Amino acid sequence: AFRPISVFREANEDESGFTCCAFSARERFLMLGTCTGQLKLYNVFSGQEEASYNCHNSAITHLEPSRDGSLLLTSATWSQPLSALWGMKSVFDMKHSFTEDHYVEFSKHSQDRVIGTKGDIAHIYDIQTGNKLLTLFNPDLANNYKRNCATFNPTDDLVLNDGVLWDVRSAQAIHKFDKFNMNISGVFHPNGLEVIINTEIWDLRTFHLLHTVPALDQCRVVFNHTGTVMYGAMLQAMKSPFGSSFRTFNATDYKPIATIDVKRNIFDLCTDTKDCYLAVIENQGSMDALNMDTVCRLYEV
Ligand SMILES: NC(=O)C[C@H](NC(=O)c1c[nH]c(/C=C/C(=O)N2CCCCC2)c1-c1ccc(Cl)cc1F)c1ccc(F)c(Cl)c1
Repeated sequence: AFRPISVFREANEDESGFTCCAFSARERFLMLGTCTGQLKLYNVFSGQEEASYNCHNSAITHLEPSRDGSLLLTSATWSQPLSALWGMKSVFDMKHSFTEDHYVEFSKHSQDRVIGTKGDIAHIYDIQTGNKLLTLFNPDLANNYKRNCATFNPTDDLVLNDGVLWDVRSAQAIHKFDKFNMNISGVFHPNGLEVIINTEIWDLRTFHLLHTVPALDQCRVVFNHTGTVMYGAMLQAMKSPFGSSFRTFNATDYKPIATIDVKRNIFDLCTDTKDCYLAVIENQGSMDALNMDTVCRLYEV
């Protein structure tokens, strides 16, 4: 069971505007983005605010801390710039911005690059210089996914963009995965062997279809750090990205574990580095509430 541990809202706000979250390198502290563009650090057990930083002029949609704790990526809705990289050393400071990309991720093995997405286009940037190294787009192989997000594989050699597998070194598209849906572009399994594109699981060696998993339709997915569990939540067609439910799956065989309906719209979820806890941002009140008034709920896995 997910055992509820704590709940909290954004402090000194009439309406709570938490939108996204990620655990910090510090045990007990969660980073939360807000609908007015702030980044907050909270004690996840006591629900107390520790620090606040001004990041964007619009809602933070997504964020991602580097493992070493030194760097943070943020993305926003209708700001310019849409994404940015922040230093979390002495002074919280913007290192680089990514004017055109509405979503960004770090490289996975060595976190020296950022991959950004604009529509069906991937951009790869050097963290040090901020320089754009590669643009990845092939008009001949595009799938035109509506909710595309470009991503590196575990060893940083490959990129999946718009259902197309790219070799990063040669900057060549090596395979296009056929389109089976309008929206979801897919991710790499942390095992480095499989690609998960909506309901289709592809073998990365053969490009053969390994499994079909209907429950993953229209889902964003995230794995726990140890790569044993996969969380999925179905996108909706300051509105929540997701519905009221998320599902877990065994990462080794894609078998369903649990379906969790929180009966409230979900904005985000994340696990801690040790995969003990799950933090979920949920809107209070009722399904599809108009009022933006989110809480963070912490569960023990
Ligand atoms: N942090 C993570 O990576 C976890 C991940 N979060 C997001 O994917 C996410 C989390 N948030 C968003 C946007 C938020 C957004 O667009 N808005 C609209 C304006 C008001 C704020 C929310 C997204 C998101 C939506 C679409 C796209 Cl294609 C890209 C995305 F990143 C997740 C994985 C599995 C899950 F079960 C859950 Cl509940 C969450």
